[PDB]
Amino acid sequence: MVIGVPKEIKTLENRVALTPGGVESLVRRGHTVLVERGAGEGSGLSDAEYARAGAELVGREEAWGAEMVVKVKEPLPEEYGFLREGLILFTYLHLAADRGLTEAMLRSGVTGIAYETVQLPDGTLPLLVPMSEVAGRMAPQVGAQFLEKPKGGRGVLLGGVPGVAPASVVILGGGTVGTNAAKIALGMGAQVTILDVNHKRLQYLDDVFGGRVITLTATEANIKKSVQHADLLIGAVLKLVTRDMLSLMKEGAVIVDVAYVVDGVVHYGVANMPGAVPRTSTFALTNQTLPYVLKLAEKGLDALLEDAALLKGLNTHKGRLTHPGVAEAFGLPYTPPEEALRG
Amino acid sequence: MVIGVPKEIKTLENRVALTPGGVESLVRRGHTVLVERGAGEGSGLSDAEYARAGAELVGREEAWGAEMVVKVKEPLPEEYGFLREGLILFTYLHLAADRGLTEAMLRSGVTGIAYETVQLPDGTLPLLVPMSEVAGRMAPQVGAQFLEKPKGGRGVLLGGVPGVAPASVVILGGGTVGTNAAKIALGMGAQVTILDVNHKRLQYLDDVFGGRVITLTATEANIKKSVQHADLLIGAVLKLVTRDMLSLMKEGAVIVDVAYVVDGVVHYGVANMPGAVPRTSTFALTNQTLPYVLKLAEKGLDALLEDAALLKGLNTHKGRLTHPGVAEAFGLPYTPPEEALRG
Amino acid sequence: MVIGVPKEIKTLENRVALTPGGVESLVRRGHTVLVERGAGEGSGLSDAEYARAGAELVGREEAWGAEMVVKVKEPLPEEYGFLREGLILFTYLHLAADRGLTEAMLRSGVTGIAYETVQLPDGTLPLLVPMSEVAGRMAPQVGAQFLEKPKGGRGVLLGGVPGVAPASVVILGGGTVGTNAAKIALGMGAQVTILDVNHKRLQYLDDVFGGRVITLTATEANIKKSVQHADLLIGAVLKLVTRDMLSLMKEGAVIVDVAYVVDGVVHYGVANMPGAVPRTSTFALTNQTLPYVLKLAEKGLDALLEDAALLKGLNTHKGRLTHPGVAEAFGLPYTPPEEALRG
Amino acid sequence: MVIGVPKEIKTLENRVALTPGGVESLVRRGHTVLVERGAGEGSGLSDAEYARAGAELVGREEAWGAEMVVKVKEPLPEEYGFLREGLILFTYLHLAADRGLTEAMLRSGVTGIAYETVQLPDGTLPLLVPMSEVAGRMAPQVGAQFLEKPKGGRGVLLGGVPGVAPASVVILGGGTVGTNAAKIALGMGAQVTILDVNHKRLQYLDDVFGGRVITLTATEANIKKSVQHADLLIGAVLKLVTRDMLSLMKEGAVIVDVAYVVDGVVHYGVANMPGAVPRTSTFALTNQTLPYVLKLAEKGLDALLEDAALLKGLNTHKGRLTHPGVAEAFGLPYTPPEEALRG
Amino acid sequence: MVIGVPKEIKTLENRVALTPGGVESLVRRGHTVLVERGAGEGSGLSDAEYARAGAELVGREEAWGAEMVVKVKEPLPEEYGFLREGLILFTYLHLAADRGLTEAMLRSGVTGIAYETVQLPDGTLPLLVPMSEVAGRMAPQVGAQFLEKPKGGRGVLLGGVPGVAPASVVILGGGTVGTNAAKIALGMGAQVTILDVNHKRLQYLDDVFGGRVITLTATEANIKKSVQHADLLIGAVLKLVTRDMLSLMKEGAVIVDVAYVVDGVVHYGVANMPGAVPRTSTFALTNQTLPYVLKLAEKGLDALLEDAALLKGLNTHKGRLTHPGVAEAFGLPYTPPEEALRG
Repeated sequence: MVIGVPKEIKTLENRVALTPGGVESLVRRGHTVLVERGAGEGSGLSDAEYARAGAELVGREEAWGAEMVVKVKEPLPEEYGFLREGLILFTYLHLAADRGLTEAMLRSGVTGIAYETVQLPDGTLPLLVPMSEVAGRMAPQVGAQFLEKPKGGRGVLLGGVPGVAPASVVILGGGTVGTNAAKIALGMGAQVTILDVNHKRLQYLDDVFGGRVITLTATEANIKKSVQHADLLIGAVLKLVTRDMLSLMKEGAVIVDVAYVVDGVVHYGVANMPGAVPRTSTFALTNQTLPYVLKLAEKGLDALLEDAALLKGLNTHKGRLTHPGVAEAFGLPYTPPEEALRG
Repeated sequence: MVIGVPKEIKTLENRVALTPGGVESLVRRGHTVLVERGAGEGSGLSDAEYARAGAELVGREEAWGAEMVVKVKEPLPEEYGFLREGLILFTYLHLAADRGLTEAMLRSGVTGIAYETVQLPDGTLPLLVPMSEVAGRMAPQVGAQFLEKPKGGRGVLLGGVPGVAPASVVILGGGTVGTNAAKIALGMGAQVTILDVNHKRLQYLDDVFGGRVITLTATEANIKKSVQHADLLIGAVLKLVTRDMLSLMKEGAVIVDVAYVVDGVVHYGVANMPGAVPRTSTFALTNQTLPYVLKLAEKGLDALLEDAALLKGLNTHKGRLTHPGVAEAFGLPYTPPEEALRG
Repeated sequence: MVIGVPKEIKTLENRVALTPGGVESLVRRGHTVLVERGAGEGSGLSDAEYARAGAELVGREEAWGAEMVVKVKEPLPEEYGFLREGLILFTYLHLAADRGLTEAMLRSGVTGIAYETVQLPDGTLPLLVPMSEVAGRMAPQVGAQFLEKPKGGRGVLLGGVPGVAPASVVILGGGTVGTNAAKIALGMGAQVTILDVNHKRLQYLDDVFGGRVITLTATEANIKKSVQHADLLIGAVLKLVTRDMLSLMKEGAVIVDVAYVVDGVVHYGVANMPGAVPRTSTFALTNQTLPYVLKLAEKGLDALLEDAALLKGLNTHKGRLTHPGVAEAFGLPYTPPEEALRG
Repeated sequence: MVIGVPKEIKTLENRVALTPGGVESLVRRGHTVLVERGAGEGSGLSDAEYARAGAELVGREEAWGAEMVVKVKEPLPEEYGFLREGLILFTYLHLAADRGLTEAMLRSGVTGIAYETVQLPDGTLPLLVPMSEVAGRMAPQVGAQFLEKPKGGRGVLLGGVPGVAPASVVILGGGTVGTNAAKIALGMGAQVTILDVNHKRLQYLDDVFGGRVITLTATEANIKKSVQHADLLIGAVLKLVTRDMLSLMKEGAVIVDVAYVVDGVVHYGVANMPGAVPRTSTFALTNQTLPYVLKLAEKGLDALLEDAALLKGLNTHKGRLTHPGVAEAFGLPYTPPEEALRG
Repeated sequence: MVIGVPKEIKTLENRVALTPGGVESLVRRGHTVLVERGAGEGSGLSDAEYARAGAELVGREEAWGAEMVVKVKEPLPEEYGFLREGLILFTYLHLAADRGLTEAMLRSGVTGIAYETVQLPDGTLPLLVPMSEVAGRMAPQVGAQFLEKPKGGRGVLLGGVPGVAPASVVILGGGTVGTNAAKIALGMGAQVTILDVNHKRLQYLDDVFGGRVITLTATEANIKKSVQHADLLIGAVLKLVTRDMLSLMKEGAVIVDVAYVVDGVVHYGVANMPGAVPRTSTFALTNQTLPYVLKLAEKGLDALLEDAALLKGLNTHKGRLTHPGVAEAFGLPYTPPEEALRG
């Protein structure tokens, strides 16, 4: 199969859908990969590497000329023209949030597979989990930066120094994001308290952290008190913390919600934290996606029919909307993915 | 030399100055060891174990008849009668705090050596440290116990449980006692905060505990705030905490000062904590004293002239008071130990 | 809905079924809570606190007047009078152990939901787990206390001191009580050996504790050798140790079965350990019950038809016995909860 | 005594030489403290806090009118007028690096005591150590920040994510900065490798970190290979790394020397890192200086004659340059502090 | 200076006294280095690496012609002819154990500096310590090997497996070899018990290990009981364990004394354990010796007069025996090093 790797055009997006290592695995198996020049520069992956890996350095249009195009972000209006029927697109789509795109792909009849909807029997979204993991690792890093006086923060060090008390990092949510943030916050020296509604989850977290991390049952009483004394508040869920509670936070305190100033509290609202470390995110994403890319390049659409999880990743095929969530959202005809695939 | 080990007669004292293992080492070198019946029962060391080790089971008076008697506590008035010139008594003497005894020993001509005045060059008291060590470990243990409601405490568990925050343990002083308190309090799950005046000690404690224990410089401001939020306060020094601050502590909190209710705070005042665990104390003490006992058994008083440390242990000898401290304490003539020994 | 919180009258019981914090949550949602004065003093929660929470400090009878009464312990005879048909009683009932209570409730037609029977699909009892947890954290603490000589114990420190070996704490059962006890015993410095019949559980425990804890297959030979050298034996299961093995234990050793002297070994038999730490137990319990109190408070009995686990909490309704187990034990007419609820 | 606390006017300086709690100690001991309005704002310590503490909130000139002025940074030209004979100035002077200041101070006849030259017998600078510690904890924090792509870094996460290898942090120096950098670097999950020339120090670090951190003897071969594979390079000593080696460094890698771009490597040169977290630094610094301030307040210069470590802090007095390093550096008449003090 | 590195001719010796990196350092400072061909092959350092480092690959005799010869082991009878007056020999000499060598060295007038007698003020032997460290790290490694049945051992795994108790490793000595042996044994999962006479050392070890390793004061009682239950016995001191106690040891147990079968136990007696990992050893030795070689090449003998620690490494010079210990062992004229040097 002729696989394509366009360069991400969405501003500030520095990740890439395929690494040289991944290209090598493909070329090694007899496939041919067209990698648009500079597609990897954002993550330190030069054209030269993609060259030794066996890829073909092409231009923008040539890249979209492949049977399957592997990307990171969704297609911008500027790219709606490359969408065609026989083209299988594999990337983050987030259709439910962009009606424009949902129609443009539908009208184009392109078969689009969303990373975010690929999902295992237990409900986990294996191609979204990587980004959730770096986001968490990043939250306390970004938080620490903003607790810095020059950034208008309280001016304290998360773990203090011998003789001076560490700071308080309160984490709401014991999920993938919460746990990864806890690891780093703990490692930076802070007194980490993480809240969650599920007890089994807190029992598990108590096991992994010895007892070094304070676990509180996510009751309103506990959230209120935890937030009140937090120097750094990390939201990791998605109305759990009202602007009323805000006033209870000490001035200089910062809030980083993975899901400017208000009351003296610094809020950090910059979407893609994983975008600040493009190289890491890329390996994190591609190490999970490569296996699926290998199956599609090897069995085309039959790959989707042989893997329940991958199958669910299908949203658009021959003008049909095969994802129930997006259908209900825009009030459109939902066609069962397997059905639309066999027709 | 014939060595005697009487039973401790001071009420509640259950430690023993020589173990079956110590007896074996002496007997193996040719000395005859007289152990009063039941001398070790307080520590779980039966007469039977002493017999197998090579010890001879005798009566009280026969024990005191040896050339060298090895005890734990000081002779009570009831024993003043066994004191005699040629006898070398090795035990905790604590003379400065008991003129009646010091006068009884001085008048007797007995040669007494106090475990607590044996001193190394760097100033450490090797035969007294063991007790500070078990006292420290006992501290959080007794506090926990008293934090239990049934004993009038706040009714909390130091480490809490998954979902419930741990309690706060504040340790005043980072020396031997405070450091051993910390190890156990930390182990019990509590949030441990230890304050001290010496920064190098705090840096050290920060290293040994990773970051698990909050180290705070012992400023009045820091002592004030720590005490006020402490659930269990452990004093490990010897005027640092005034009854004033006492009113800051939440009720039910308890205090254990290794060095009854007042303001809703439970005070624990029961001296020898190491006494609650006589068998542990017995080994921690005898493991250190034995080496000296062997030297004395082998070289007589020359053990002192060949060891500056063991020399300072001498408090009395032939009517001479050989410890400056004890002298300045009772306004008595101080005779240099090395000088009194050679005359 | 009006909710009643009666003060626990069972002697020594100092736990309260609702916390000021839980009350505020209820009131915030427009509910009205009647707190019997001093109901939370046993756990350090004063009437003033409940007052600020929005509670109405009433008297005994008034508090049983609410539609729902949230308690900790089962109804004592003296209270049977309040049990009425339109009353929803949510508490620990242990009906299979109190026939008199069973019938008293059946005759009163009161709808009684037992905490201990609410059960999740995987079979866990979420409202009982909290108590299993504090019990375990307690086992070693209470075990340490009775190891003290003044208490008739062997007179040893679980973690010893530098140069003196630590004691041996054997835990039978790697479940929730076992695992929590292991944490505290490990923390106190003991050499912890835990036995279980399930291999995967031992594998997991080997992972959470690194290797710091000795995991042993619960064979009879292992149990026998462990019990024999144990300084502290912790029972956490329910005939696993016969009065025959008992003679193999060293004198002074103690046994704490979470499920007086016999042969020199100290047996600790004082039921509710969580009881000695009422405040902690209260929060651990009320943290898991609040979500359900809120659901009942908001949807009355529909809550049971909307939550399979909560439904299995129904033991008695309008004279019907909705719990199989209690019915089989007392040879009585078992009526399916969902059924009895719809009639 | 009358102690003055001027506000730091050096641009970007937000620390303050005295805290409310420290003012409380002095006032408690009969002294009067003149704190300049706003002196603690940069560290979040308002004028009101200082007022309640018992301090007198004054203007710029009043503060300098005290007998002893306590500052953080050295006096700027604009502040030379405040220097007079009877004045005792306590702050970081760094005289060897400012002739103009030194001359201004000698001409004025002001007795100047420098934090950085107060030295202990073993050679440590206790009033300098606090800052080395926060600079160290801060080093990987800042490095991580510049490793982010938007900042021009290689774009990686120091500890990676599950499945993605961590970054490499090399620390040159195992002193105070270096060890504190290691703790935080290791905590953020990076592969930390620290080099030093003292073997005992490396043995010590190896004991404190388990073996989680790689210790390399600081030979040129080792320094060269370490720098070459470093993703983040922290300098913590003071020619160890030449621009030659700089070309060995991967591009995007960043260097933080506590003691722009060149070859693709991002160099971070921004003096006072402790300044980013002014609050933590003030407490770290003042917690150490306070006891000295208390001694100078109580006995004046006699405090130096009663403390050998504090004595070496003297750099100027009645026109006498009392510090050898500075004297030799500028080629001026050196006068022993103990001598100049008694004249 | 012209420096020479002969190949170690002692059978089985594979370490080398200088690495390509050390050669680079020397050559970089203008010295010329003669490395005998194949000198580092036993450590994996080829003649080509030495050539690239700037070394000159020479024959055996040419290497000896250098002004200074750096070796690992001592001169063999076959190498005595290379000794001359103007030669400075730096290596492990162990003269006190080789009269013949001491005599030959005196008759040749060669100036010999022993690695093992170079001593710091606190008494540490900085050039011998590296070997004590690798020997220690190896002890349990080699111990496990022989605990294997095929090698005749008891047939156990040091750390066992989940469900099976681990083995017991008893280390005699808390020194360098003992502390490092503890690290590996503990790392391999064994129950480690380490004994030592010095309490402060045992206190330190308790801090560094947390509580994972058992510390026992080295009394005869503890040694006997410890040895009796040991699966692996490591000697790390130097009559502490008699053939009597050897009978108390279980069959299959092995003994590794860093400092055949007898009674069923397996004695492992193969001198240089560091010799099994020459590469690791070469680097650990040369990393410490390089600084001294650099000082010796730069200042010749003035290096000893400028460093008291290195001065102690002098054993022979112009026919004078400058080491008191050796002089006393063989009964020959002792000449203070400083003196012999200035004449």
